[PDB]
Amino acid sequence: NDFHRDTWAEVDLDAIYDNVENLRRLLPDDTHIMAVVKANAYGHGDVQVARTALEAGASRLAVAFLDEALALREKGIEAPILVLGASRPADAALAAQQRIALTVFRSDWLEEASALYSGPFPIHFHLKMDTGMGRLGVKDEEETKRIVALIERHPHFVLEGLYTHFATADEVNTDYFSYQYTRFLHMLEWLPSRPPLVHCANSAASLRFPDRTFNMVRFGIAMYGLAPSPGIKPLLPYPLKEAFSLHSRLVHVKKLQPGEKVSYGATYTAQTEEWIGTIPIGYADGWLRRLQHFHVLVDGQKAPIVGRICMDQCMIRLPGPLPVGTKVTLIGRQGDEVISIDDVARHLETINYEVPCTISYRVPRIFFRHKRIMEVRNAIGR
Amino acid sequence: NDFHRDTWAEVDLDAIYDNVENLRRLLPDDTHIMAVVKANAYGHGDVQVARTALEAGASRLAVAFLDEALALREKGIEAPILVLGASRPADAALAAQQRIALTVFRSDWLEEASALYSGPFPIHFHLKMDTGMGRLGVKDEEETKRIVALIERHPHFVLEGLYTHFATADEVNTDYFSYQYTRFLHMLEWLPSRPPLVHCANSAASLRFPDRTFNMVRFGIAMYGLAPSPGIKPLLPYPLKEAFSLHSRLVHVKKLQPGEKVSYGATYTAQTEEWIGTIPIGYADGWLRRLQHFHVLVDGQKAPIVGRICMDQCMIRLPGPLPVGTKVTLIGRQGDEVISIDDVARHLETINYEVPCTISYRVPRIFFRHKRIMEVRNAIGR
Ligand SMILES: Cc1ncc(COP(=O)(O)O)c(CN[C@H](C)C(=O)O)c1O
Ligand SMILES: Cc1ncc(COP(=O)(O)O)c(CN[C@H](C)C(=O)O)c1O
Repeated sequence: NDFHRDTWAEVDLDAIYDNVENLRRLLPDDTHIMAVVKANAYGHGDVQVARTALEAGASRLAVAFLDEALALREKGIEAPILVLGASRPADAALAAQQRIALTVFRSDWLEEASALYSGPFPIHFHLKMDTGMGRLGVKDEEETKRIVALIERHPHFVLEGLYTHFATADEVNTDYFSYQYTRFLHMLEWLPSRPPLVHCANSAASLRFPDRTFNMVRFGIAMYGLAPSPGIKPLLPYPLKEAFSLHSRLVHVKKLQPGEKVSYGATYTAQTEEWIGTIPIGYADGWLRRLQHFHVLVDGQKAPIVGRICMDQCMIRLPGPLPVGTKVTLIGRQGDEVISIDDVARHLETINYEVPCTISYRVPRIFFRHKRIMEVRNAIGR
Repeated sequence: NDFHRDTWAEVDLDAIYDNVENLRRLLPDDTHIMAVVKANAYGHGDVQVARTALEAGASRLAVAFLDEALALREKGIEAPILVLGASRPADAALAAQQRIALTVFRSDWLEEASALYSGPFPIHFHLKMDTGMGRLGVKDEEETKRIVALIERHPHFVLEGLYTHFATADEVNTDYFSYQYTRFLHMLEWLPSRPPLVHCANSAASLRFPDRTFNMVRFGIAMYGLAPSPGIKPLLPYPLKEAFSLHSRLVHVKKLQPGEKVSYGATYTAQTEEWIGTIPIGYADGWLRRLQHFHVLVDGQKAPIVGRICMDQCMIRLPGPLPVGTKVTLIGRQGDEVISIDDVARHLETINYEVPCTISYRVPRIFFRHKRIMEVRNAIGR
């Protein structure tokens, strides 16, 4: 893949490999690692991360919905994939045909799938139990037993596993977390027999209580080198390696006289003679307008974004006259300076999770592995 | 194209067609309309909108950078295309080969392209002049005259047009706008001869002062049925037809008991027995966490999002028990209720421009024309 705009993200797959391999060491040899690669691998590239994770010790993959699993299959992934979200009963055969496990939490969903699917491929289901997140999952025993029976009844339906998800595993206080964990052990008692795969832990839960993970953990945010929360940062077993960086280059440089305005609404006025540089990145690239008072790195120093951010471009105040083509780092490091995803998240008043997911399809991803450029991924490429 | 999650955006091409035809009527017959379809047509589907705009009266198209023009070419667009932003001198030949016009604002860029391009295809350039926006464009006569000469010297370099862009055309007070407009007429004098294409007006400027547009206008935001700003809303010559709407469906429905918590951080607590619905859309789809206290439309009534929004899902309080599969509208209308992009923009504290662009590649676009589904566009499809 090739691209024609000097703006690109870089994904360090060696970082991703180390983050996963280190967990593989920390976990019991009997414990599976399921790599969560939904939302294009949290904006890092679905197939590239999936392969590296499998390479580092992950044995299974997880996506948000069916479309995300089929895409991985088409790209050549043959590892098992679990759809964590909802799916249509009418798509059961497709999922069964492609060897994709489905999450189930409603007995009426199964009644539908049953009437539509007869075989010959078996469907692996994972029972979701709501223990306090309030998102998806069964809540009562009656509904739970009903589901187990329907699966039991059908020759091609198999209950491969069951799980829950924690709402506060990244909180230093573990009161709610303990309630959910206890609720889980109680509900597992509703099952006639324990499925071969029992899971509940996410990045935070598996890194904090690796002994309470059962047979499989679902590794997400931490695989990308980002802490589930600033609060638990000082409690993580090993150092995480940030894998995502974002860069651009100056395409224009000019000197403004005092009084000259910049950008929409003319909300910025040069106080004195200053050098303004224009970079080819805007909010359609995920660099939201709310980043208007943030700073970028240029020539090793912090340069403030001046004026409002445009759809495809934005201006910054430079230290002096720098040459067009000069590299600008928006996320990453230059010399001694560095800007992490956590820094961007803080200014945007959101969590790190949301930042890389928002860097759009317009921004090509360049992959590094073994300290070398592996491949380029340009969504709007040829 | 097909999709397997019950979440999709709908683009009404009839609206797009009407918004453009109405301008074609308002402008002098000698004035060209160049449809701005960068950022995948402001998130509406680049080729689908481009074809409709050309059908309605547009004669040319504009994109942000080269990659966007190439894609339109691959997808079968033959109409003239202008790249509004920066491009590499080394890509001049590729542009010339594909009949793509380029914006130029530096003489040193031309020096480079000259040395690298010899023909036989001619390159059509549009000279960008900075009149107060502070983004791109020449600022002085010396640099201007220099660019004209270089273009003149090369046999395959053609100066097809020259333009500027306004920073405050959507402001009721036209003080800065007049200065810019006046600056433009002054700088145009620097040109030995007027290029066949002089342009400066965007949506706001062309709708307010269609008599000051010259030979071509660059129609963007208004083409999608969105007002350049709320301030000029009452000054628009004709009613704009919103083309974008966003929907999903309930994938889970349950009753919470007083005291039960919902979502991350367990920030939401059921006060009484209530019905919570779960929908398959989250922040990786562009439904940013900041919309946490907003509402959606369900069964014709407003339903408040409860708890934090997740990457792929969120919860809403329901009037009562509704059947799973019930349609939810996030942007659009249901019965008497409606949610416009302007409403979402207000809650997110940004402008309408930014909202459709942020609805990600994960959300399929369903196109309507003549009141019938035209096609489906799933970015992560097969
Ligand atoms: C050079 C140029 N011409 C024409 C337009 C169309 O403007 P409008 O959508 O308001 O009609 C734009 C706006 N672009 C995006 C919005 C920007 O700079 O943020 C532009 O940059
Ligand atoms: C069911 C499920 N399992 C596992 C994970 C991985 O969590 P983490 O990234 O914290 O390790 C998630 C989180 N998803 C996204 C983040 C959400 O719900 O917003 C999940 O939904």
